[PDB]
Amino acid sequence: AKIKNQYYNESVSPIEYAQQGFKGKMRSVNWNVVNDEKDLEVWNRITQNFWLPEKIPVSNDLTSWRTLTPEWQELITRTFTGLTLLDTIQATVGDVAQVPNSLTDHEQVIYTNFAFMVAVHARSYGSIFSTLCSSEQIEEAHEWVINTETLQERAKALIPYYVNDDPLKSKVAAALMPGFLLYGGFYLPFYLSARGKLPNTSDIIRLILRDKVIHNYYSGYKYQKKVAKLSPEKQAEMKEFVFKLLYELIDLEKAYLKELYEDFGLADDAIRFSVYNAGKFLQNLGYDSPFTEEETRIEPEIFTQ
Amino acid sequence: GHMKNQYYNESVSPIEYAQQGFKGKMRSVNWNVVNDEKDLEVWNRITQNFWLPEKIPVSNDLTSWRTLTPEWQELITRTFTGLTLLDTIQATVGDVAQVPNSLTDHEQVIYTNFAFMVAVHARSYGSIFSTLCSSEQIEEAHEWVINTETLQERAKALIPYYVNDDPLKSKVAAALMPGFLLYGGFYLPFYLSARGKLPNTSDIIRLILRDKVIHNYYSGYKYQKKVAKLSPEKQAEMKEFVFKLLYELIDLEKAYLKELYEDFGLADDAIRFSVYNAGKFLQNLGYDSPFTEEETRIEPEIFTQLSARAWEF
Ligand SMILES: [Ca+2]
Ligand SMILES: [Ca+2]
Repeated sequence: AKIKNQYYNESVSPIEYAQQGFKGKMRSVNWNVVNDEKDLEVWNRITQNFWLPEKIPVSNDLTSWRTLTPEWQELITRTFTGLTLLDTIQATVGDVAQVPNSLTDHEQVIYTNFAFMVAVHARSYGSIFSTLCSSEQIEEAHEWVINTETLQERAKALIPYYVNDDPLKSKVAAALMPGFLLYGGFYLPFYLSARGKLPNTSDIIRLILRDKVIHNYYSGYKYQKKVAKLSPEKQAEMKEFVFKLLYELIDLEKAYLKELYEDFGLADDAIRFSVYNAGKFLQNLGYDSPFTEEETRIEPEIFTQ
Repeated sequence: GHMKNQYYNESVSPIEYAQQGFKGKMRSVNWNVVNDEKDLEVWNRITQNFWLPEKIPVSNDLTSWRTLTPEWQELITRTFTGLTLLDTIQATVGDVAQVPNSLTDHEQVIYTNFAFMVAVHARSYGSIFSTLCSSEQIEEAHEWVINTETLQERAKALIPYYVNDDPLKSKVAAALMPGFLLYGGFYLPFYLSARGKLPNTSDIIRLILRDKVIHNYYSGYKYQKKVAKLSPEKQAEMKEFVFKLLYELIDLEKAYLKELYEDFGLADDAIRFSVYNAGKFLQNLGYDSPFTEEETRIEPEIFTQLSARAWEF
């Protein structure tokens, strides 16, 4: 039938060579023959979307920052340092753990971009702190992060899936992190910018979100590619896993946001913002969202942000 | 008579949390208190050096490409596909493997940048092929890569260090890849551009090298940082390992370059160019080069291409 690229079936990627006990002829990535065109689309978009926090003049936020009380400034520093922890987990553990579970050679390196870009997300919060926060505010937020059990329980929840040996459960975790877990925190800068506070910070948040949306979409796309090849029984087991894990993380997120926002009255609103994105996460894995309009209500000024 | 950052010592990075059996309070990276200022310097340089192959007008090489015989075009496609293999190894295995062996939280994410940028290096050869090569030339070269044992033996040589449990040997491998193993191949575009052929392709190579130089420097810096704290016995054992592995890779590289360039006469020149960089690799790990001037001689027109300085991102 004159099949093209027969060498591909006669060889292995380098990570497969390592996994199989140092066996097989290794092939180079072939960027001229992309097995799944979606991989090329995603590579192009994520690399075109490269940014660094220094491009945004956060120093122009100083005037509005100084109109916030010490308590609001503390809330922001704590919230963002908690987001930094989740991005640190995804950059150093979660996205790199997806590399060896890839379906294609191109996907392997796409996840190296995801890991690096999430590292940029984590670096960005610190860039904001360098401009706006005192040394004491920064240090107290770090001490609060390590000592706040509701925060740590969310940080601990997904790590075993990345380290253990079930690639589909690891993939679900890899979609859950960008698709759900940081939105309760992203609510805060959008609430503030809707009120004229910290506009340049919200520009950074929007650059972070532009990356996160693609990370969630792409991990959900790869999840569906593998799950569709399973038996109906195993597909049913995996759907039950996804829903059980999501509901577990929703409960952990609710407890955390209630503590984080207790003095400010933002938790119930932030939780609806979070759960709206939980529904988007489910849809990106091929499932219907069970959440009601009232459970997911976002006010127009927030949705504008 | 007469009259900071404690949280850091009470916590662990996420990688350390996993390494300890899921134990400990996890800390966020602190980009406001950087334990080793070298990490901030390197983060700033590598991110400011971000590039993509779209930066270079590779189609302007078409006129000179068409003056090359089919045999030269095949040599170029094969050479670059072999480099793509080494970059694929480093992007997906080698630099990723350095993440959990880091001394600092900032180093953990620096190696994610290294892995991604080496993926860009591999992507860039593909962009060149898209512009210059036929689909048949591209497929031929991939077939040749999988079937050429001298190339495979080099690709195989470093992988066990990345997956085995000696972090210092893995670090040596991570410096040897950018510091040494691709230079015998980079000789070819520089040879061509010194003669007016494929000048834009050599601009891509110089963007790749600007990254590789830092990857080798930084891995050698971290190697020295760890080794300096070890016993005299262990330091001497590691020096012996570095020289033993380097000499083994030099022998594999000589056999490969002799095969790769056998019809063209370039192997003896490319080998000296390679060994010159072997000496630089040793210096970046704190050792003296044992190689002679004759063993490392590079002609001026080639050295100019190697040394020249490398739309916004
Ligand atoms: Ca409220
Ligand atoms: Ca010669």
